[PDB]
Amino acid sequence: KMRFFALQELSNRKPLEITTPSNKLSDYYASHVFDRKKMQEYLPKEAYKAVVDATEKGTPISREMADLIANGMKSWAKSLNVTHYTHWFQPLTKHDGFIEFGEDGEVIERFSGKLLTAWDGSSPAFVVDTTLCIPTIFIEALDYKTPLLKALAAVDKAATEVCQLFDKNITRVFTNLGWEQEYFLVDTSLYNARPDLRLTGRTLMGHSIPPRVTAFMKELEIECHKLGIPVKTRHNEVAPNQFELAPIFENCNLANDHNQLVMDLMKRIARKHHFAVLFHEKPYNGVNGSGKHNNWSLCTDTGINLFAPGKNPKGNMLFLTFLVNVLMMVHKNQDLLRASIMSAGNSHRLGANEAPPAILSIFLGSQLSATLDEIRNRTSPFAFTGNRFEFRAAGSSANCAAAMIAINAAMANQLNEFKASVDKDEAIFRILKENIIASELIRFEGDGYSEEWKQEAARRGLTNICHVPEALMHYMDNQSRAVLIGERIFNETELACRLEVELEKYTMKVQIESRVLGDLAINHIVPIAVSYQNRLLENLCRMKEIFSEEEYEVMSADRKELIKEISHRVSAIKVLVRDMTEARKVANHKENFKEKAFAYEETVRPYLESIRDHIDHLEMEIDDEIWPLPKYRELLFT
Amino acid sequence: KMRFFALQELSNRKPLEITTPSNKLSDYYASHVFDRKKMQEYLPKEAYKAVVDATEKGTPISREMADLIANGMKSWAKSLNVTHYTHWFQPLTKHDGFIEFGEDGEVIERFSGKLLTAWDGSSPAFVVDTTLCIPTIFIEALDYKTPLLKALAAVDKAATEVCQLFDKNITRVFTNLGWEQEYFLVDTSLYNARPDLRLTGRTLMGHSIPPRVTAFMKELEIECHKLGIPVKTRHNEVAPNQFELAPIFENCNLANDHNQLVMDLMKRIARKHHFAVLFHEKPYNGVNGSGKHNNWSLCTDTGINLFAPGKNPKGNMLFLTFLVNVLMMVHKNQDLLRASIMSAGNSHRLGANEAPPAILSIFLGSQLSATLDEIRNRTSPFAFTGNRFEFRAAGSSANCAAAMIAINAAMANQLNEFKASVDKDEAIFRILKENIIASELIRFEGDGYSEEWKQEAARRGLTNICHVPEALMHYMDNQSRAVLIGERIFNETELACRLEVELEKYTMKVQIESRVLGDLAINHIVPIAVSYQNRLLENLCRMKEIFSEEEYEVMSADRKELIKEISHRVSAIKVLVRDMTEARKVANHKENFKEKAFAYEETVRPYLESIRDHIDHLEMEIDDEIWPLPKYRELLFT
Amino acid sequence: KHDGFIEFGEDGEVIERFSGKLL
Ligand SMILES: Nc1ncnc2c1ncn2[C@@H]1O[C@H](COP(=O)(O)OP(=O)(O)O)[C@@H](O)[C@H]1O
Ligand SMILES: Nc1ncnc2c1ncn2[C@@H]1O[C@H](COP(=O)(O)OP(=O)(O)O)[C@@H](O)[C@H]1O
Ligand SMILES: C[S@](=O)(CC[C@H](N)C(=O)O)=NP(=O)(O)O
Ligand SMILES: C[S@](=O)(CC[C@H](N)C(=O)O)=NP(=O)(O)O
Ligand SMILES: [Cl-]
Ligand SMILES: [Cl-]
Ligand SMILES: [Cl-]
Ligand SMILES: [Cl-]
Ligand SMILES: [Mg+2]
Ligand SMILES: [Mg+2]
Ligand SMILES: [Mg+2]
Ligand SMILES: [Mg+2]
Repeated sequence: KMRFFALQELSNRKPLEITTPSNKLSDYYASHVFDRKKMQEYLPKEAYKAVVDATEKGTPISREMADLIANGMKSWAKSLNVTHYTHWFQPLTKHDGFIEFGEDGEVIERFSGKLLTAWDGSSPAFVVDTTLCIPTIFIEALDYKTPLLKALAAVDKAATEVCQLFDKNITRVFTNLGWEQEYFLVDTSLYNARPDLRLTGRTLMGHSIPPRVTAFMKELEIECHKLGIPVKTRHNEVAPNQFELAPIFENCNLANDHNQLVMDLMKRIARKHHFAVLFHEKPYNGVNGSGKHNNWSLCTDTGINLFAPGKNPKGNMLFLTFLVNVLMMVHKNQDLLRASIMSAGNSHRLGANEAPPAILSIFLGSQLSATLDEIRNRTSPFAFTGNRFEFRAAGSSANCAAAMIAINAAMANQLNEFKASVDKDEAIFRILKENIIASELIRFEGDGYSEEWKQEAARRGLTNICHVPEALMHYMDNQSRAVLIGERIFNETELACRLEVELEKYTMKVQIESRVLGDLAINHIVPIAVSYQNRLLENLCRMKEIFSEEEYEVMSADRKELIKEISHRVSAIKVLVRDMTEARKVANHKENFKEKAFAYEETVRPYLESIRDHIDHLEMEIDDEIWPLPKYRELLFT
Repeated sequence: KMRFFALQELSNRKPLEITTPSNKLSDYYASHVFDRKKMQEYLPKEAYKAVVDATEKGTPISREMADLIANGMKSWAKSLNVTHYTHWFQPLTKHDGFIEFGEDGEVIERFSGKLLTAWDGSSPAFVVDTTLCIPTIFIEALDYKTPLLKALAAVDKAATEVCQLFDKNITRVFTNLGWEQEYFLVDTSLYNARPDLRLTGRTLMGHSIPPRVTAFMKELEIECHKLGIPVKTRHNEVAPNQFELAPIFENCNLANDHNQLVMDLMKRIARKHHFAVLFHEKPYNGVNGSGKHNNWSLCTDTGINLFAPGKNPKGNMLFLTFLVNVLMMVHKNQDLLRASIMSAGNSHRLGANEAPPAILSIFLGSQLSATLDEIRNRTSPFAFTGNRFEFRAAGSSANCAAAMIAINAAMANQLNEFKASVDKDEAIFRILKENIIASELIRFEGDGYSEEWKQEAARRGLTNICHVPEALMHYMDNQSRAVLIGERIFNETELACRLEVELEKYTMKVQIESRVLGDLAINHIVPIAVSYQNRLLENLCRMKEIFSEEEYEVMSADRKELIKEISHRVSAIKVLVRDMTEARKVANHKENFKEKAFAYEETVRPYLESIRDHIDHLEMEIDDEIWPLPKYRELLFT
Repeated sequence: KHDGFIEFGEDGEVIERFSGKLL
């Protein structure tokens, strides 16, 4: 009765009108970001030279140079009528006017440099609907930025040093991250009419470019550009109502920050367009999941993709050195990566419709492949896609950082290692070949889902872990620690948290899913089943008493059966839920977060599918006239 | 429930207001297309002379000359405010902004010549709502263009040569294709509240120029002219809510590309006018299906319809020549054509309401006919219509290319063939005389739907095939091969694949139909049926105790029987669906696509009608007040 | 049946024309 108010609701939905600032991008791209182009303008001759010396790998920022900046910074934002400032920061999961009483007692607006939990001098401040946002690092380390920043640092020092063995120059090596954002959209109305979709982000049940949308994108993009994020492409995915959008790569940290922000933008904007953006990795069951690829590469300060072969690759010894290296890292750090992308949501995705199974294994592709013996296809975790590697394992909701923090530090180590080792001008070839032979195992090239590879790799010793809890545990696994704590990225106490808070999440997520599905079953689904069952009963009940037993026996036949069928399901559900409620109960009591997790993945998680199977069947039986929830057919097209 | 929210929805539907750019067509026609008229304008004195030499049969395009073009192209696209570019291409049944980071750190908009999967230097790029499109191919050939092109290439040379025997000149011979698009419209509102239709594109069940619409064509037409499709006509068809719309013949390729987009252009504009364009060959059962005619003809650079008789058809030996020739092609390549237009949907179409049966046979009509012995009514696949032939067989949803690929390549062959023979200045008459008597069997002129012919052909050896699977298989039969794989059109594998993906489709389509129907029945129809039945029962039940068994006997009668009638049907259905679901189950399991096809055609496909038959009766019985779906009577009028 | 006057001229450019041949 509300589901329909939804269908009828969207019968008419004039797609919003947009605009487009000027016809020249250059006119507004970055319009809303206090970037150099503008610090040079608004900041004092000196203060500016300082933001640079600081961002020029050097720093630090004087409490003096701060106010120097901060003041200039505001002056800019005022040009946008911003009236509040805030420390923007993504934690492992506040607006202030400038208002201030002056000496003379009169009120004034002021932004003290004393307000930079520490601003990431690296990422420019940006403005969103009257609010200056200062990217900062939450402080162990309760955020994501810090861990990354460090991870990225290590990678640099490391790769730079190892770069020395060639072109003596090369002061430093940067990390470029090009991400690809996938998602689904649902008309808000329909969405609300589906409680499991709200609250869980994914349908917990259910039997398996439009103008409206275009306009959504029309805006999103503009707003992104203004925000500095360089959105390059946008197209719709394999599944219904699924779409992607990717920008041009950017020094990892920024890239990430940017993506993070984009998700924000998308949500705010979507709502405005009477849509709901679904970022879960598996919104609808039985249809392409959503993923977030991470195209990784390492540009050196003197130039050089450092991952780009190009003409006679056997000659480009530098490249060879790095490629083979990556190989070792991906290989030597399987579990670590698979952990940086595992999540209650992603679990539902990887290992399926175009989603890499939890089995890391690089793809070099014939050409470069055989070439490695001398010493582009998806369906696989890592993949050399040409002058860069693409890491598909990542979920679509995850914060890139995680995946990067791992991959990068992991690489950092593997490098600093290759270096020490290759220290016994012609040695390289020794270690290089030593490593190629060493990796081998890790390299693959075919149907990554094929039952072929399922064992074909298990044989090589390549681990395969589906269970989130387990898969996660490996954060504390010695090898990982060697990389994480090794490279001074985390200290015991920290890594400890990380792993917990991570398990913590999973546990809750799995819980809510359960909680919801339980209530929805008992409160929404069942009550209907009954209602319909009555329809059926009232039928026989009368029929039976109007036809000769003979007639009634043959006419009621099937009907009578279905009633049984229904009564069966209902009861079944009634139980499963109870039992599940119990499971959760006990589970919730395991005196140890670490166990609590397993408890769920172990005994609770299972019911989710159990309960469903029934509901779904019921959906097929009951009258479409009724049936509380919007049906997939509608969530996907109607 | 919704079926009414529909009738009510369209009680008030103001037909949109259009405009009309200027009053001088010449003003806005081909406005959004980067045609030479404009290349000359935007392109450098030489870079232009290059795109011309390219499309002057010559080519190729320099990576340099590309960028040269590529840039002028943008300079233009901007005057229209385009901001994205994409590769427009029709694969076997994608949006980048110009954004670019400059050397000097600042952002620019750039369109590298490096972006021309290979552009069809031929068909001009066109702009559509801020998005520039570049017709391209899909390189094995995973598209339709490539083939067609190759196919057309052959026909050119192959015909230029034979042409040589006469007027020594004649550099080449072009192919003109004048299509004719048919369709149906349904008020979106009704549509949506009719699953089968949305999803299957055609009603799976159901018992058997308004302002709103004019406004549609009003806009549809303008947008075409702005785009270069020279739409010349638009009138409504034989059935309700059906309408044609045809352009002025253009070189087969361009002709095609145009149509192929007009399909898009329509679907877009359509929604905008609360309509849904139904391109399926047979939306509604029992009323003219939609078709797409292909008016073929060959012009030789030095003029000449080459299919144009004119005063004294004996003098025109060239014509006579070609005529006879085509006559052979249509005869010698029967099954090849039939397969180039066979499709799950079209199956429900041809061989009926003005649609040619699966029995290829030409039509010359008295005049040219008897006079062809000296050595226009529809109801017929091919039909010489005067200075051109008309290929009625084609479905209204197909990609003209398919039919052309055959037609042309076939002709190309049968032409080159003639040239062989006629190699022994007067000989031609020998060969021509041969083919004439040789074709014979293929000419016809009467009621093609006639039984006197449905058999009168079988005698002549004229093949007749309905079952898509079968009819398709012939793509592989050696004759076809001789022409297709023969003329460098497809290579052994390719053609093999084409037949695969083709069969693939058929199977998918048939499944989704079965899928749906199954649900709509059990799920939507049945439940109502019961509801009504109760009304009937509650009637008898009560009256059975207020009247003398005598009276009750006489009054129950009918009622009682209908109750039976209904109970019969609903049960009947419950089964067929079951049985059907099972059939599919199996079919689905045959290990080969080729098998799966015949599987459906043979045991799943058959059910669609069985199940239906009942539902439709039930429709007639149940109370109009109820009945979930919009009635045909409503879908075709009000 | 509705027909625009649309028609391709010799020069290839499009023009609108109504031929007496239509009466
Ligand atoms: N040198 C590079 N370094 C990092 N990322 C890159 C580099 N070159 C390209 N990329 C990224 O490759 C990604 C390609 O995205 P997309 O085309 O949508 O998916 P696929 O790469 O699977 O086609 C983009 O994010 C692009 O920025
Ligand atoms: N010389 C020609 N070459 C190709 N197509 C042509 C030629 N002459 C006419 N046509 C096409 O004949 C078609 C006639 O369409 P129409 O009148 O709607 O259907 P019918 O041909 O069934 O009357 C138009 O598409 C026209 O362009
Ligand atoms: C077609 S795909 O590989 C599909 C990816 C899949 N949806 C996933 O979740 O990884 N997307 P992309 O075009 O970014 O490669
Ligand atoms: C009415 S009709 O012949 C179409 C007849 C039938 N609906 C068909 O699809 O061939 N249109 P046209 O103007 O092309 O002759
Ligand atoms: Cl509830
Ligand atoms: Cl709980
Ligand atoms: Cl349904
Ligand atoms: Cl199935
Ligand atoms: Mg994508
Ligand atoms: Mg990708
Ligand atoms: Mg027509
Ligand atoms: Mg016709």
